Amino acid sequence: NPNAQLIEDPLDKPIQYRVCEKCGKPLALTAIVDHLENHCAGAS
Ligand SMILES: [Zn+2]
Repeated sequence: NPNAQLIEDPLDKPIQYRVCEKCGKPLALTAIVDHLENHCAGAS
């Protein structure tokens, strides 16, 4: 029986990244939304 055994749910999702043109930080597709929302124009 799996008492301490964990059958890990496969996360076969490579998350893509791009740097934010104005901030310069690498944004993953998972974080693009919250970053884009909270980011400031002129963030340096
Ligand atoms: Zn940004």
